[PDB]
Amino acid sequence: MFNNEPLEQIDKELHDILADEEKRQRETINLIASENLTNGAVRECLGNRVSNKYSEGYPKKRYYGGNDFIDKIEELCQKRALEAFNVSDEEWGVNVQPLSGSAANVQALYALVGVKGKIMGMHLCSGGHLTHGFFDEKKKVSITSDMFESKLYKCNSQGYVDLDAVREMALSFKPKVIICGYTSYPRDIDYQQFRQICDEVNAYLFADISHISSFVACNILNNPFLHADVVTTTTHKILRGPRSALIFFNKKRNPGIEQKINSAVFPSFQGGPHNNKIAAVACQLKEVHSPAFKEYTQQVLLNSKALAKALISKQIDLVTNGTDNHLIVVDLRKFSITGSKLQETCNAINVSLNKNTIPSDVDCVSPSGVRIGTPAMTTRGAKEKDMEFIADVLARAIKITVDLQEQYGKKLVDFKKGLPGNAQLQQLKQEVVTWAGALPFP
Amino acid sequence: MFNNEPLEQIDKELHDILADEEKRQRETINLIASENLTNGAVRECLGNRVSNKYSEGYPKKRYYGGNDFIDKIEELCQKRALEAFNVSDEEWGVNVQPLSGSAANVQALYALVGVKGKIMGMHLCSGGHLTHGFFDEKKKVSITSDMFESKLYKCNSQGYVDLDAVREMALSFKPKVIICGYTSYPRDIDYQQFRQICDEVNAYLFADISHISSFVACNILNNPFLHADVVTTTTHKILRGPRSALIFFNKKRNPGIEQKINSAVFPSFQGGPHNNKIAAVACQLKEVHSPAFKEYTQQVLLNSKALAKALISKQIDLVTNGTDNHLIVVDLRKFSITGSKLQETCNAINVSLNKNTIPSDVDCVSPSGVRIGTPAMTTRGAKEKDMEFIADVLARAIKITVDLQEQYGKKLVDFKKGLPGNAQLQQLKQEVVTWAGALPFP
Ligand SMILES: *Cc1c(COP(=O)(O)O)cnc(C)c1O
Ligand SMILES: *Cc1c(COP(=O)(O)O)cnc(C)c1O
Repeated sequence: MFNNEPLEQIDKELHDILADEEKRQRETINLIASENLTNGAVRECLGNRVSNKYSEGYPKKRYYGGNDFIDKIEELCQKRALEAFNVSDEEWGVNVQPLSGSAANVQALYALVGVKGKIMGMHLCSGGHLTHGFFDEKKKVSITSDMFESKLYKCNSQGYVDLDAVREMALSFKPKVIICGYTSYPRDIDYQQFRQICDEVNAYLFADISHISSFVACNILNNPFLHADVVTTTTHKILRGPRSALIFFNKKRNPGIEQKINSAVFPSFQGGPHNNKIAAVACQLKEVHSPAFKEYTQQVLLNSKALAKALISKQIDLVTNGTDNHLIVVDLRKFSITGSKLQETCNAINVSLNKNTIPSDVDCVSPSGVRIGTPAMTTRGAKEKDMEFIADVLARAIKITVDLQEQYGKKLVDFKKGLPGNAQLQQLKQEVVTWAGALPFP
Repeated sequence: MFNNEPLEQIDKELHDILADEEKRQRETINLIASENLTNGAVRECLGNRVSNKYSEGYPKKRYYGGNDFIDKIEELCQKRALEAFNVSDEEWGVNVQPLSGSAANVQALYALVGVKGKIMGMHLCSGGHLTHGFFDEKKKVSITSDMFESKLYKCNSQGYVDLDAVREMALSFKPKVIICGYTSYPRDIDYQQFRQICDEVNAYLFADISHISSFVACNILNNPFLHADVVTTTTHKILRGPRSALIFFNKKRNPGIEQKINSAVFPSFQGGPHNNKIAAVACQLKEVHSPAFKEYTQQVLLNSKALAKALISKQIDLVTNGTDNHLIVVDLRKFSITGSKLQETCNAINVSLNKNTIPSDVDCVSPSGVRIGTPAMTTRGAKEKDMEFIADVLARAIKITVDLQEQYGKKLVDFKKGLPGNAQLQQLKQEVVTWAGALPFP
């Protein structure tokens, strides 16, 4: 007693929009540093019947029965998680149930400090995440500043973490948790010098490596697992998994932490795990451990290096003047345009990127930069030689943005009206669509 | 630069477990009242490439661009949502982003009351959900008792919501939110009477209709939308959608509540939405509003009535001596066995049900009942005539549990040793598998 008709039949209208979205994805140069494209296998798992099953609790300790094949899956996922990140059963545990990077952070932070607890994180405009305790002056924008009492540190004017300001603010504030690892940081992190600050004040060290997880896994960047009490990471983004998250916790450094994290996730916050998510994570953490994935991660970094260099060779400025990772923040002050306007121009040419603050920005409104990243295009098979074209496309986009701003004004509302119809944009778009359209697409 | 090989090939190990789980689901009489089986179309959406896309924010008001087709999906889903539950655009709003029923309740409650806010809900052992403010004498088990100040009401010894106890507790405690709608309540709810209690205290009325959502949509049970300020429902369970949740809010009764709910979800709690979830919710809500779905919901109620009746006809006691909905709680005291034990016996015979407390249980350990429901089996095509067999199977399961208990003792560990290699159970299991196995299976 159900309708078994395929999606095309059963809901034509939704099948059409979904087909368009796929075409868009396929025909776009995607530079969103936090996006990627999952393979077909991951998507078979996300659509598996395993999500019919309710599984509140943990393996061997479920509320309900019938959970034997489910337990093997969660078990496999924890196994594959701890090894991908080169840690041992006996030092580190992992929770694979958090539904999102934001959930994992909220849960992990609750487990460590509880309500009213004190936390330190990097400011949003400076490149920290919302769930790192973000607030405005007026109101607590993130639960992490309301459930918790949070203070925010900034980066210096060169766009580097001001470790000395981290110490100044910590000693005065005495947080129980200091969060590092960011949303928009083009340089690797000094986890050791964070480990020293926490130790100095008896704080937990929290590394959110969501943006760079693959570099940590692949031994290409610094290892927070030698210094952190807790590491969180999304499974999507550069890891190229489904939409989910992982909480790692150092048993050796804090016995009794395993209980605090496992019970914070459920029953404090979540209900039943989403087992399709867990299956898909398992499926990608296998891939993550294969040496072809290390190749891919290396290709990501090469492309990023090549992208930065090509942009510099076209006299475009980058925050910190380069990158150690997959992402580049462009400083646009030189051209008297906002990242705000450039996003609009690139949207108009099937190029995906987003506005981003730069150190000199006092507010988060009308920011002076854009963030770009190479994980998605690398997945699509672009190599170092392809970065010049992307850089070329971006420079042309910056130039057209300058031309349209002089013709239509600095007012963002007014700027947009210039975009539609523009022959330069249409030609550049078609250039993009023609190159993007035919690239490998999972 | 990715692996395109199918799941069977790319990860044989996971594929075999998943295949086993599909066979378990198929060969089980599944009476878990909160479970169902999604159709293929819902599962094409869960594995759609739409989940590649980051969509922080709401339609027309996203952080990033490239979001036109995503915006059309979220808008469709909210539209199909508001009509399914027969409410007008102009009186009711919905948020389709919450990832789980539990997140919806945490997010919805935070929007209404804020940290330290006062809430009232039904106790867990009485059938209220964890996210209704559950705590123990020792621990704040759910975030909803720690983040908020919560008080828990109970049902009377007949298993009915004790409205007089609700008013009492509400006047003494003055909450800002009173939650009703439950996890394990076999009867319909008097929302008008809750609405009156909330008015005398100026509290919000919160209806979590996750278990009975389809009865509300199809106009078979009472309509909470006539009285409630806020209604939450999972999209899974009886609604038979994917794993996700909805928050409905009454604009007409509460000005400026729309932004309170929309902002608590994001950016207070969640990050990007999971667009595959929103897609799938849209696809099922289309179904919900179709006349075939009302038929199904009617078959669910018919089946429950027949199962209740056939259980009574075999001298088995039911809490409230029947049901108005999809679920029955069996009282086992008459047989001197625990729900705990019966769950084990039914596990051993491919029958899924769960232990449940009854009013006379003061412990939530070693409870005296079991909860059963008809949504999953109705989906699989069982009709009223088939409930006899299921009642017959449960009666026989109770008897074997009786026999095994006095042969092995009343201690849980001792009891379980009797299950393996018991000829009666293997025979009964065989009968179950044979009947379940050939039933229609999405
Ligand atoms: C993207 C991100 C998150 C949140 O991930 P979601 O799954 O989108 O909630 C958390 N922390 C960091 C550093 C991130 O980059
Ligand atoms: C099952 C349930 C929930 C939570 O649903 P999840 O998706 O498992 O978080 C919330 N409220 C009620 C009444 C429920 O039955």
